[PDB]
Amino acid sequence: MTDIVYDVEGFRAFLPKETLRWIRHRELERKVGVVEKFSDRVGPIPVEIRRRRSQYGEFYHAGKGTTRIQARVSAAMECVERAAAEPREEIIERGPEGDKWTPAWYRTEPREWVEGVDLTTREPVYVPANEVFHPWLGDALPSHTNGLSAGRLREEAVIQGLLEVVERDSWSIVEYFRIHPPELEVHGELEELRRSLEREVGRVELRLLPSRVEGVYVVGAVTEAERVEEMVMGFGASPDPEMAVLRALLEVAQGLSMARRGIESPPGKLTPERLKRLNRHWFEPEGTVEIDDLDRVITTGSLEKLTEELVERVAEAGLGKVIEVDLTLENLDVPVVRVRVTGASEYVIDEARVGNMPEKPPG
Ligand SMILES: Nc1ncnc2c1ncn2[C@@H]1O[C@H](COP(=O)(O)OP(=O)(O)O)[C@@H](O)[C@H]1O
Ligand SMILES: [Mg+2]
Repeated sequence: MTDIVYDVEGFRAFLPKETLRWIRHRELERKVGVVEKFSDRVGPIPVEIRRRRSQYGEFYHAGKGTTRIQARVSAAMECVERAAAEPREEIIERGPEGDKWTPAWYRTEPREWVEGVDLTTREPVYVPANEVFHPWLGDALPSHTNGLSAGRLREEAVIQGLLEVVERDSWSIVEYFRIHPPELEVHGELEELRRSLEREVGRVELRLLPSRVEGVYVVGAVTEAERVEEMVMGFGASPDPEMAVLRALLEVAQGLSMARRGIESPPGKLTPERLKRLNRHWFEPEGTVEIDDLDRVITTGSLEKLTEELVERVAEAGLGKVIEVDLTLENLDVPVVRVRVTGASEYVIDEARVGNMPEKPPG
């Protein structure tokens, strides 16, 4: 029974100030190849940028938070998870004995595997290296970082990774069927943050996405701006709808920081009004939802219980198996995991990663 002592940007067993002190003492950023740091503030939101070097090249990573401390923790741990996700021959198996997850798109049996755990059955299951590591170049589809998370504890990382998978499943459903999600109406501090971020662009719009996992809410934020590169999207998923809203808004601020520095992530220049027209489903909401009307199904006591309850709800969702792969580096004693949900949609990452899709949009 590990208490959640912090639940602003995510569910944490330590205060961000403690974690930052710990990151600094352990020299994690240096050890993970951080060579440059930048501090931004987008309206009221601190954003942190890291330039990182590895054998794979030079990369920009970002962190953010409601406080400068959390943004600096977020940026550091982002760098750590990416270093952990780099291919590691140590944990690759080639002639594995046991259960295997073989995704639909494999025309031939994959050769490299990593041992994971089925979080429903607690049985071992082998996962292809291309579904664990990044970058991995051998296979039919590109590798990616959906479900990759670091934490102070493995439970922190599991919760974060699983919520991310649900988040992208919801977003993938909206894009695949071109669903027009309802506008989400907020009050108090969240409304003030939205207004404050809106002062940076033209408009900041909130949406409640259809979630396929009960007890988990997914929120999208979309911007309208006079500059097209400043029309970004942010997403959040949490059992706490307030956290989901916060996460989406923080992602927008992060997006704006990146665009203003000309940093990108995956032909001629679009106009703001045409971008709107191509994305009518986002800009023409179907209905309205009040945040206070949303039930708190999963209330947050201990980290262990929260993990268990989240896993249960995803296992019930008709989205296949919930698999965890340990990516903790031996030298850096930092818990990192890759969470894969075998039939969750990753359409927004790759058109071929459809997952379990119904014939009709979920009404
Ligand atoms: N307070 C914290 N303690 C430990 N790890 C954290 C903390 N905040 C963020 N992280 C980790 O840092 C990385 C980036 O986090 P963040 O930017 O908050 O959200 P996201 O996971 O949506 O990118 C993730 O691996 C996350 O789990
Ligand atoms: Mg991550």
